[PDB]
Amino acid sequence: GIYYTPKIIVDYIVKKTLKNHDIIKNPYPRILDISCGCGNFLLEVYDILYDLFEENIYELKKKYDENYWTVDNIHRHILNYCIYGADIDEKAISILKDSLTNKKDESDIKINLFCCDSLKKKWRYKFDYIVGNPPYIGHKKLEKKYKKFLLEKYSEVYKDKADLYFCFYKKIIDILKQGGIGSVITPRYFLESLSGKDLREYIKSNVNVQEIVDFLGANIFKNIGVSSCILTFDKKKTKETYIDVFKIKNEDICINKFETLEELLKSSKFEHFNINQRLLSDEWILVNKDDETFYNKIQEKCKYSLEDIAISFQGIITGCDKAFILSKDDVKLNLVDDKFLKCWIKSKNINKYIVDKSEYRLIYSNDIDNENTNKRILDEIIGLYKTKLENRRECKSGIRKWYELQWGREKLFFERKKIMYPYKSNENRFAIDYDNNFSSADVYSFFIKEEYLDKFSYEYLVGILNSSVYDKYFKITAKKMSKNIYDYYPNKVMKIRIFRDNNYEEIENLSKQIISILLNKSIDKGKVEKLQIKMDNLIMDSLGI
DNA sequence: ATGGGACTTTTTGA
DNA sequence: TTCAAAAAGTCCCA
Ligand SMILES: Nc1ncnc2c1ncn2[C@@H]1O[C@H](CSCCCCNCc2cccc(-c3ccc(Cl)cc3)c2)[C@@H](O)[C@H]1O
Ligand SMILES: [K+]
Ligand SMILES: [K+]
Repeated sequence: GIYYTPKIIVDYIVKKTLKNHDIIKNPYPRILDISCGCGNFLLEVYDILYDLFEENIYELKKKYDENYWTVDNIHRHILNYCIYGADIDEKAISILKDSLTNKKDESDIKINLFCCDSLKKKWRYKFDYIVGNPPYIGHKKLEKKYKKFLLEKYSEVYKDKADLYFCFYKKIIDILKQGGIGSVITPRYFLESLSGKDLREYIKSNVNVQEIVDFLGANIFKNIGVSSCILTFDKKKTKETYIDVFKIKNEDICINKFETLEELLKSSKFEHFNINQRLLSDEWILVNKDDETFYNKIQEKCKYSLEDIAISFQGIITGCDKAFILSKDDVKLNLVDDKFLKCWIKSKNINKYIVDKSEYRLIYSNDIDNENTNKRILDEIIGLYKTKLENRRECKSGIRKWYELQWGREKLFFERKKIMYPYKSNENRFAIDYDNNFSSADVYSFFIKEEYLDKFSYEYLVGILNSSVYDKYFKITAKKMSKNIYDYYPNKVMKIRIFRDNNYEEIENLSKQIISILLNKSIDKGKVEKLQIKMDNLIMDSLGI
């Protein structure tokens, strides 16, 4: 329900928004945490504000009402005019209310804490500074009634498989004063994900993004499987609009290495570079100049993309794998006619250039005509999960029989020579499938269009796609998920661009040698690495890198 | 107990 | 009718 941001990050975000505030010019700054919780950020905002007022108390006393601006009145002034908080949890608000009160009855000091849905509250005024950590809820874990509200009221950033924190970005931007500064920590995925395209467009066209701190797959929150970034933006009048990008280099480092986050950012554990916000396309390609030069060379040289030459499709989605997937040595497969059985592989079975021998079998239950002819299969294998199967969406609507696969796709797409790759991996692993392998959605497949078979072969494609060049090339724009894991999904894999030049024959021949060695009984993996090194040199020569 | 590594389902909107 | 996206991942062990 409540997640605690590390103190080093909270202090960095508060200092990011307030360290250059001119309290003399504006002694009434409105600082808001829209998901304040117990007050991780607001309590630190109090301390920073208190030092700001006390350090200039005599200048304020001289410039303004001398009786009002006293050290004894700082506590009341902060709570009345400066600190604002909102959270849906009553108990967190009550705890934060006590913590703010205990920072110092005389007369009923009013604290601007609201217990509400920040996405529904009618905010009466805008704010100078906004900080905090919004909630993250995906499309599966969000209520259907609430999602209808979000789709209707937040359609500028929320669509399809978008996340809840997209709307908080929109709300924070909307209620930020002109010239104000916002700084939040959110998941990093919107920086590259397809769902975040509208959100990226909304941020780019409404605020100046001062800084992006990208932690990639490092674990910022303990015992939480999320990858985080810090976004700092303003609504100031500026003409340069360049972004400071801090991208981590070592994902295993501990965040408490230094007393402050800015020490870590300046260190060798991070890299810094600048991106012109006016040059951002629908995609935000945030890489240094060497990588940008590398990426642009490959883009310009290559004339084809995988989408042009290939047909992509996602694997089987049974809707209940335990009901339809069995070990190939399971005795219950004696009850199933071999015409119903398909080879079944997982992502771990995909290597470079080849697929491991399958150990599981899929019951393609869609080919079972009626319940009477194959009652034994239904009663003894599939029916053990009938209650769970009946709860699938297409079963409740009558589109699918209780024993059918939820998304059985087309058999002919799988029962052919094709290339398969895992949906999440640390490296490029594209394999030729010779054995008509089926898979779940953790493996993606594609086959070459007929009109392009004379230009590109499967052996050539796996040669370049598994090379170190294309491993680096794909990861420049790929979606970073967690420690040493990128998404390998068609929405980016099919955008990979490929080339064809005088090195085609030698590259294809080297790949065939690698494939031949990998399929032998006594595999000498040593020569495979040497052949791969030779191929990488050819590809680098081909692409002029 | 916590931190780190291998591995990855099916619900869901369109 | 039927596609493909989505980690506040999930789980195990030292
Ligand atoms: N709409 C909101 N408006 C304002 N504040 C808001 C709004 N949502 C959230 N918060 C605040 O964000 C603040 C910080 S982010 C964290 C909020 C995530 C809430 N979802 C996650 C979630 C959804 C469903 C069930 C559960 C759940 C229940 C019980 C158990 Cl054992 C385990 C899990 C959790 C928090 O203190 C929140 O009170
Ligand atoms: K005065
Ligand atoms: K992480």
